[PDB]
Amino acid sequence: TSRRWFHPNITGVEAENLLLTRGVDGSFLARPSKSNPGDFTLSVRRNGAVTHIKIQNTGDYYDLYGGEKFATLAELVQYYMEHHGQLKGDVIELKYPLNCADPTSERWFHGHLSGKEAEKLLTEKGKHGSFLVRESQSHPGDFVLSVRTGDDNDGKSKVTHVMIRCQELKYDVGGGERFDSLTDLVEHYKKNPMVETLGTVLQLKQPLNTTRINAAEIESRVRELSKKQGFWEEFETLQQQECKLLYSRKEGQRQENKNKNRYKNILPFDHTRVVLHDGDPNEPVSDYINANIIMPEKKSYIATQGCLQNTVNDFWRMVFQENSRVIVMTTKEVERGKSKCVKYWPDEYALKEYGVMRVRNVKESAAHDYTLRELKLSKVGQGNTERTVWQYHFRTWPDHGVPSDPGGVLDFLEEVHHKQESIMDAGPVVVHCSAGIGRTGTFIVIDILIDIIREKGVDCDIDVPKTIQMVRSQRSGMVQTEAQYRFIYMAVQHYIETL
Ligand SMILES: Nc1nccc(Sc2cnc(N3CCC4(CC3)Cc3ccccc3[C@H]4N)nn2)c1Cl
Repeated sequence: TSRRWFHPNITGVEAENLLLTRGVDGSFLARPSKSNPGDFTLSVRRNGAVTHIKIQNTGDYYDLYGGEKFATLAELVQYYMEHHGQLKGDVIELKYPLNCADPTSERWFHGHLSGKEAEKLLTEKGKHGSFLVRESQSHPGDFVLSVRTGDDNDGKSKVTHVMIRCQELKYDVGGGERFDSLTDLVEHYKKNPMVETLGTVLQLKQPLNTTRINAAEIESRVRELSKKQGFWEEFETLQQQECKLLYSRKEGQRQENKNKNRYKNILPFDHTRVVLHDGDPNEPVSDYINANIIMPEKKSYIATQGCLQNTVNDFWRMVFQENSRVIVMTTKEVERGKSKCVKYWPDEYALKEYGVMRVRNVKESAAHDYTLRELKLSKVGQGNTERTVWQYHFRTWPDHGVPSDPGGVLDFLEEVHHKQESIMDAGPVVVHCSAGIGRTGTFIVIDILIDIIREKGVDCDIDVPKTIQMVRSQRSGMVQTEAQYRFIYMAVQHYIETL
């Protein structure tokens, strides 16, 4: 429910002193790493001392040093808080989250925002119950809560401002309880709304949205985010909302399915996973594959992992069952000496049987950025089930970070979109990388946003963090890093500029 153990604006020394003076043995927090930008550090207190554990994310997963790989920091913390002797050669316990007081990553916090700008934003894009917290422009250290109430400009709605005083490190609205953080204050008055005289209830229903913008304003917004809502503040605000997406992944945790996962803790949500049917009645569990349906709001997607040698047959069962006609692979088979995906397709002009499924590689066409493989997929023993599956194998995604220019990705996705659109009643587009959350989520999110612009031009609303959060509700940790977050903005900006 909460993610208060993540401190966005703290240093290693500040983490140590915070755990030593305000924590106990078993207390812990997470924080960004300043020695390795883009990475993170888990700081845990033990025996009166603090240990720092490195968590690196190059774009595919959160790699805890000496631990396991996870899709989100919340799923990481959730894993070790219920599994006692996993984290370590001495064993380490995650017992008490040390809660952050910084309101930086809260959706309703907007920092240095004037009272007139707050009224303007709430006027133009706010609804009944839309609220925000801003710094007081007159009293430094104080804050203002601005809420919109009314019926959903004729005076039927209004904007009310509530002063938040900071008195001896505590916050209050002029009376009642005093809170140790703006988060506790906001949470309290969401549960117990303020009622002014004459009966108006100041309902804190939803934060003010400042990320949804018109498509033509993307270039301006990217310029604002590149130099106090920046890229980091917006991304980390979205990251805080990952704690609402801790849905069960019990099917992927079953004993019969552990070896079907490339990474044992990066698993599909039960409620969106692709369930395979008509499996072998002798195999006890034959319905599982590490893959999720991704629906926008239009095409749909299957986000999945790179095949293992023992999941190739299930991969083709999935492609056949879901009537998929296009596969997007955004990784080499080997990258930096590490195996990311086994070769699940035949050589050119060759024919292979993968279990009950038969695949012919009809022709390969090589572009600079990608290779296209025209495959015929059919069930063995049934010559009436054949259908063409077009595999688009993106080859030039860099080993480190994201592409410096999105033109290769955009031309790639444009070709994939038109191939899919030209096939009547085609199923979802299969997208995969290694773990199937990082590059895969980035490609899918860009494709979703570009499809909106392709049909609506510049006169359409797009909301990058809202789209990512909606996609993240269907597969764990879709879009992994801030570099990918920035790349999505730049690809959308580049696509608009070439309209
Ligand atoms: N469903 C859904 N829909 C839309 C968005 C989201 S996340 C999200 C992402 N970004 C934002 N803002 C608003 C809050 C700020 C970042 C910009 C603005 C600001 C200014 C100064 C200092 C810090 C901050 C951040 N606190 N809100 N929600 C989600 Cl989860």
